[PDB]
Amino acid sequence: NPIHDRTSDYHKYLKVKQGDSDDKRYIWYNPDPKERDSYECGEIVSETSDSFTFKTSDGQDRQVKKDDANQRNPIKFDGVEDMSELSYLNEPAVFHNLRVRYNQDLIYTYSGLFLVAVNPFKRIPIYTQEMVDIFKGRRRNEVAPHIFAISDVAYRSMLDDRQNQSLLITGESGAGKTENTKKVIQYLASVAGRNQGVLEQQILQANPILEAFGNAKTTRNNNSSRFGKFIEIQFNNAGFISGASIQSYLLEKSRVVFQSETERNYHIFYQLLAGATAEEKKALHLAGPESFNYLNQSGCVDIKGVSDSEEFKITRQAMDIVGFSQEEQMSIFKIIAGILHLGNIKFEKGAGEGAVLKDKTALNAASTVFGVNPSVLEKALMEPRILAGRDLVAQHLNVEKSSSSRDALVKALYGRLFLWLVKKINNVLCQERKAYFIGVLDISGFEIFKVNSFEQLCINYTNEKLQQFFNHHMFKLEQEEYLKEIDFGLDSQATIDLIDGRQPPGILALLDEQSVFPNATDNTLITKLHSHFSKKNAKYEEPRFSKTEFGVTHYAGQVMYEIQDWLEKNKDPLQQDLELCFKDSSDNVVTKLFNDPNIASRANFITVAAQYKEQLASLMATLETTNPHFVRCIIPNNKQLPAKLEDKVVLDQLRCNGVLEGIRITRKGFPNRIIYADFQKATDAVLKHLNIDPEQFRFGITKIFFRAGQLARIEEARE
Ligand SMILES: Nc1ncnc2c1ncn2[C@@H]1O[C@H](COP(=O)(O)OP(=O)(O)O)[C@@H](O)[C@H]1O
Ligand SMILES: [Mg+2]
Repeated sequence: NPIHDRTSDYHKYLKVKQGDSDDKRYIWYNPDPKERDSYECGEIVSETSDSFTFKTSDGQDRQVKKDDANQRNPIKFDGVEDMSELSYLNEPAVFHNLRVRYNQDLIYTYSGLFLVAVNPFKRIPIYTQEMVDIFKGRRRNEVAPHIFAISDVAYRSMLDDRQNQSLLITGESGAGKTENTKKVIQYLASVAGRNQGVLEQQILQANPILEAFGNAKTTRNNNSSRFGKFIEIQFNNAGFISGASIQSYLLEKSRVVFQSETERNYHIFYQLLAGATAEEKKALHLAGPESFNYLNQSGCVDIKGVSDSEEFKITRQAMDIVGFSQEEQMSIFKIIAGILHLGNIKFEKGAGEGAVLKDKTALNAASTVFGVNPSVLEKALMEPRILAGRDLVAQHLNVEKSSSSRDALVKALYGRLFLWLVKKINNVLCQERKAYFIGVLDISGFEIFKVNSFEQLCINYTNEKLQQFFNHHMFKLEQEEYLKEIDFGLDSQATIDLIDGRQPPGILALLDEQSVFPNATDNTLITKLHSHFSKKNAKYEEPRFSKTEFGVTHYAGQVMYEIQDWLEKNKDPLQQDLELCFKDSSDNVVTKLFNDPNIASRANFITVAAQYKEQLASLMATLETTNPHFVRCIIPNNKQLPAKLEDKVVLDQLRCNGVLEGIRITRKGFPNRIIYADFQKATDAVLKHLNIDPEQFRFGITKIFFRAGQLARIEEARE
């Protein structure tokens, strides 16, 4: 028994070591108030009903107020598995426990409802079959923190409550959302699939494929997910996997035509370029990424510790497993290839405010591979017909404009293709006969970058709703766990409203209004916003100086956004003639992408914001029907290094994500101040022996709710 077997890897890697043997007061102080996050521990030389006085590291005293005191929990608490047990809940205290664990390579910790996960940035052998095996049917409290644990508890709850389940895994980029997501899947595939089982493999083989097309190297992660996802794992009434469905969100289509220095475009481009046969290449009029605009710009065409070649095998291999037809494949690759050619096209001004395509090279390559007609692509690109009254005139675009349309084309295609891959995969995996499901959400948390644009507002709106769901969930519990004699998600409402309100109209509604609109510009747009909200809506901020930015007070703080391009982004335009050109494609796949309203169109067309709000609401509607579980993935630093947990990087995250918030209530909100077993009837004996004060202690029903007080003096007592 590994749980019992202290030699087991289980014990080693998942537990704080058991050294079986069977008067002071510290604080976390900051030797630099300018460094709110760089504490030190100091001893309290004494108190005063009003304050505390300790001893700096230097051993040269200072003195704060009790009510300002970041008291250090007793050392015995150092490494506890759930922050719900700490006496002292305060930032540094919290950090300190995470740290102590992280230092022992214990990346998982609970904080009440939350599973906190700190990326280790190195391999930790804990996702082995043996490891799976150990987690089966065990309660959270019976085994070490782990993503398998949460996964198991959701699976049991599902079988026991006959209720759908959900797992919400969020956090910043490179924090390990995706890692944890796969493990959830893996564990589920193991504990509930076929042993002595094809659907499972298929279900598994779907992630590699989506990753090839939707992930990429960024400066924060070598395999960034450039789309959000919701994985519905489907079970029959017996508790075995019947199927699966994937919902994707906000693919970063722009990355196809532009990548920052050092980053890469999507994986697949490289894999394709480096994995194709000497024969498909030329067949594909292919060449090296060096020779490709969309791949020659960032200075990076490689990922260290990565073989595009080998990875291409997989993708392919996976394609076969799921079921893509060889031709479907080729076609899928033709698109990629196609896309590459288009990036190669070069518009020059050949006479006067008009682009000319002097070199028909790249054009031919694109077309040929797209199975479209060189002549109309061209005309669709450089001279699209534009409706101007009754009039449908062909319009000659300059060079700039011509390129952007070309880019718009590249993006729809990429975007469209992804859309298709997802459906096609669903076709193969999906079951609406399902009894139940366990859904896993893998998407970024709040995002505050150097520059925040329309995409960040969306992500942050979602986060705003996810956090209110958490808060509400959390009050339900309390409320219900009180069948006897403070709604928290009400607090997220104003922000939510500012963004999505209808009347008065919020940011999105104003944006939509402007997108139809005649006098349509980024400047009219930003003016309307301040006009409606500056000094008028408490969650809004008009900048002292920028004329192109605005601030929203989000849950996790203010985020300044920039409006450049919102109108275009909201409309996501694509020249219809261009729609026309492709509509008539030789390719069977290309045709779908342009002929299938379900693919080639948004839902009388709605805008991007409108589509986003909707898919957000649908998502939430779904969640509301589940028993949710919460996973907060934490990045330990910004260097992609193990062993380096920087205070500041960490505390920021615990404030944004709501572990910290969620916690502080965990002071008042003292359920988990239930030491059913403690140092029941003599459990007042003790209180009566040490004669502690009534109303710091609490008698539940054999259960409990003790005091985050004497409790933290009530342990290193000599008796
Ligand atoms: N449990 C884990 N063990 C090892 N590496 C991990 C773990 N979680 C994340 N990582 C590391 O971080 C990198 C990025 O993590 P990832 O799951 O992709 O984050 P996210 O999806 O949150 O952007 C991984 O590819 C890996 O190197
Ligand atoms: Mg990811």
